[PDB]
Amino acid sequence: LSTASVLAFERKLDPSDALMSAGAWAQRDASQEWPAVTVREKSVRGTISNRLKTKDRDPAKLDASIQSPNLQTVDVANLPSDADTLKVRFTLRVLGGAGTPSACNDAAYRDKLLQTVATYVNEQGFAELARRYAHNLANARFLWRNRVGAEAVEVRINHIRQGEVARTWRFDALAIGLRDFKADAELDALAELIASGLSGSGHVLLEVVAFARIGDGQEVFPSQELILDKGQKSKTLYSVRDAAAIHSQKIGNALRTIDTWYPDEDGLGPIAVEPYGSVTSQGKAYRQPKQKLDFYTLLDNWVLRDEAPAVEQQHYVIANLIRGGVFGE
Amino acid sequence: ILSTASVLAFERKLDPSDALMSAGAWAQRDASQEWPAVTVREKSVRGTISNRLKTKDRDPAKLDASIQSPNLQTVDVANLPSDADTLKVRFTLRVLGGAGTPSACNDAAYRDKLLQTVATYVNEQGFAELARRYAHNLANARFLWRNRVGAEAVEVRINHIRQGEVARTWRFDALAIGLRDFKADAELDALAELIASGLSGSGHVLLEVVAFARIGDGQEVFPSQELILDKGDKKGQKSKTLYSVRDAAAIHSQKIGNALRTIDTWYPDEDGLGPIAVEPYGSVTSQGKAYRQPKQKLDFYTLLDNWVLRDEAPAVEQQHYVIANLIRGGVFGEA
Repeated sequence: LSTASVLAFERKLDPSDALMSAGAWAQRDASQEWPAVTVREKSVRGTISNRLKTKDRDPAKLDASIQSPNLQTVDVANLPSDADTLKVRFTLRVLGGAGTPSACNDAAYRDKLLQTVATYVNEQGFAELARRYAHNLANARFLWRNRVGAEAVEVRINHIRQGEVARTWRFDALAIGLRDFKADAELDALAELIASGLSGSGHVLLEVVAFARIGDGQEVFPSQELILDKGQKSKTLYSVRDAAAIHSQKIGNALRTIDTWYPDEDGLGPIAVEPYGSVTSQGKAYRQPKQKLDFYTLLDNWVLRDEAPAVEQQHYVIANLIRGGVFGE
Repeated sequence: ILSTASVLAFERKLDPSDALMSAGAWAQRDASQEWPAVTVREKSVRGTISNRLKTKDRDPAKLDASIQSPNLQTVDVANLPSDADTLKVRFTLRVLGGAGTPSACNDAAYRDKLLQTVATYVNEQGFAELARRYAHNLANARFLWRNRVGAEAVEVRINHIRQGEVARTWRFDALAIGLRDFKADAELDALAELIASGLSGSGHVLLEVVAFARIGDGQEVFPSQELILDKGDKKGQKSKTLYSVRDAAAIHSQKIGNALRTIDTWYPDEDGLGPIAVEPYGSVTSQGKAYRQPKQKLDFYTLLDNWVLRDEAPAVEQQHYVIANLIRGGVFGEA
């Protein structure tokens, strides 16, 4: 029994592109004809603020660089000057059947993996992972920079069973912190819904609408595209039919920020679950493969050598299975 | 040991909005919610050569030929209406806090050393000097860049807006508070206390700033200018574009943010010229000159490397300057 050459998992927890719109606070219950936040252009003039390479540190060359500055065109998105509340809306889809790979080579390997994740579900349910996912939906972690320094954030989550709303949740996203995981009756009811979606015992579709009270005319932060060349424009923002938007993978990276079991520390907070679970903002790999706590060595110990790791690392490897990916040689 | 990080980035504090312009009459300043916006129009401009000639006195017939074929352009222009004499410029500004925390860092030891360094900075003295200078730059209407030059009366109204309604109101005469020196006043120090409470993370600060400048009937106001690159040659008629949020003349938010952080009075050249905007190698484009050159040991990068890596704490003025540059934010790294 060895690991297969190919192994692929399609993702559960499918989000949509989060669209932005704007309005006034206390009109948020009538926030259906709220106008879309548009992306405009403006001109910026740069200054010299980089570190110099000790050869451009001569005063004449520095002053000559101050003489001729660069001019750029930059995409920008703001709230309207009469609106103070940003509305960000997306849909999440929880499917279930997380253990079954969409591609596999060895039949013994996939059957061993299936009974491994089957015993994982039988030992305990999805309640820990779905509780942490309901926490990351409760606080507005999917408002990445739009949440930083907000006055009041409020999340409305709607379970949509048929073509209408089956159930509603109303969260104060600043009360639910970003650091720890609490216990709440409405949050655990939402967690039970997400767990029943994850266990294959139901098809879960949610509509998540977050309202951030930022201020009149303040800048919002949609997702940012990629520029390969210029000749002019130096920053592009993501947009879906003339409305500022956040990428679906940005929302998905904010959803699975649940990993509190990395070997480095625990006072930093949760990170996103990844193989060699890493953050690009810090440029450093937590869960290095030299330590015995990355995803691949844990999976090869649990499935091949039958070494069941600790139950929080079991939560980590099953969260990586829910994330999906391309595993193999 | 303990080298600086290869990538390091700080998001800005003191976020301003775009400053929108409207026009009205003085002493209607308290009813200035239905004031109409200042619009941007186009006009034709015929001019002749008033620049220096490249070949000075060696071609007079070329000069006469260039005067017989003058420059025709189309220029964006923004005036007050002929029955209103007061420009009203409105924006919002939020003070956040968490000034030392970088939004990106490579070395964990470097960011822990930086965090404890700025923690000792806050512990020795507050943000009170920096917030006093920021409240001064809000008190005088320095964000009216050329709209304040030669104004008869400038008046600034600052609303601290806690919930959806106003929590406190300040009212300043911006011509009394000079552009030169930093004084003391009870209302100004109360505003400085609010800005410092926002800067420390002990509160959420959102302010609405409205300036009224008494310029004159029909006089010209000055919004921000857009980029007109590679359109001045083929036809070349449109030669000046003014920035506008939808059908309203506006100032860029980075121009307001440059006027807010004009606080640096500690640069080694002199101080008789006045405060400049805080910047690494603190430089003015209109003078074409960098104060705080890196050959002197008073720019931002050498001061930060001495304060963080080698624990050489500079003077309290240079510490004010380094923390002001951390409040400003930027991309600081090996480029």
